[PDB]
Amino acid sequence: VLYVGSKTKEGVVHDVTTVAEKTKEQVTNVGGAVVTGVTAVAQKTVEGAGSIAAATGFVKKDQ
Amino acid sequence: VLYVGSKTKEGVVHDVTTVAEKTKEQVTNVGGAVVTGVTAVAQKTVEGAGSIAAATGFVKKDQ
Amino acid sequence: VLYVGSKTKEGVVHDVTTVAEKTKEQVTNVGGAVVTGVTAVAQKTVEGAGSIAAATGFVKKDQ
Amino acid sequence: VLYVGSKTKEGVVHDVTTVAEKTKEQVTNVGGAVVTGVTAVAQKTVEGAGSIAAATGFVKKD
Amino acid sequence: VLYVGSKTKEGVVHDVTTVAEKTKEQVTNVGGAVVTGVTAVAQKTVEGAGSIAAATGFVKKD
Amino acid sequence: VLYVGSKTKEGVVHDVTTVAEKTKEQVTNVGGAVVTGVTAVAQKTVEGAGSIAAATGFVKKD
Repeated sequence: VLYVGSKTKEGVVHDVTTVAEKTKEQVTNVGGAVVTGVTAVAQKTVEGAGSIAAATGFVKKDQ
Repeated sequence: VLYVGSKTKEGVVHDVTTVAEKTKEQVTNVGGAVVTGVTAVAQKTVEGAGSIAAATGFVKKDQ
Repeated sequence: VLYVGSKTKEGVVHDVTTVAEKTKEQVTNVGGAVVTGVTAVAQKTVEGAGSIAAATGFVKKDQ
Repeated sequence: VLYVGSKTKEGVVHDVTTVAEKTKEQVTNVGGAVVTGVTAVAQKTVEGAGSIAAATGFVKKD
Repeated sequence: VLYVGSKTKEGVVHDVTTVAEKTKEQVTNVGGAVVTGVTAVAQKTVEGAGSIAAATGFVKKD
Repeated sequence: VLYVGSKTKEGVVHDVTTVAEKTKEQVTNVGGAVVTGVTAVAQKTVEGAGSIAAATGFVKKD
């Protein structure tokens, strides 16, 4: 691997705006998962079998 | 691999705007998963068998 | 691996704005998980089998 | 009269959500009644001859 | 009259949410009644002949 | 009359949330009643002939 004057952006996240208003949120959960917020993952490598890279709102009931 | 003066953007995410308003959200969950928010994943590599790269609102009841 | 004058941004996150207002949030949880806030993960490497890189709102009831 | 393991909800009011924007008003009243806002009466019993339960913007020039 | 393991909710009011913006008002009243705001009466019993339970913006020039 | 293991809620008011912005007002009243704010009456019993339970913006020129 050789980079020579090579401006690079390997695996990034940027410029992520969010606006809400008057969001009268009622939420009720029982045993489950709820995700309502901004999430920003940025990885270069996730190696290994059985991996779970960057889940969100995940539920796992493996027997 | 040789990059020579090569402006690169391998695996990126950017410029993601979001606006809501008056969103009178009621949510009820039982055992499941709900996802209502902004999600931004950006990976360069996810290696390995059985992998789950960047799930969202996932449910897994493997026996 | 050889970098030579190569401005690099391997695995980053930036410029993530968020605005809320009057968000009369009621939340009720029983045994589960709720995520409503800003999350920003940025990794270069997550190695190893069975890994869980950057979960959010995760639920795991493995038997 | 008896309840067992029950969930009664006699005479309630809830989740009455209201939103008003720039309601630029010029209310002029003379001798009458003007009602312009939220109102949530919630009762169980009114027992009387000639009574008035839950009036709103009422005029009784009897 | 008896309750067992019950959850009664006789005569309640709740979660009455209100929002008003720039409601630039010019209220002018003469001898009458103007009601412009939130109101949440919540009763159980009113027992009287000729009574008035939960009036609002009432005018009784009887 | 008897309760056992119960959860009674006779005559309540709650979670009455209000928001008002820049409500630039010019209220002018003469002899009448102007009501412009939150109000939360919560009673259980009113027993009297000719009574008035929970008036608001009332005018009784009887």
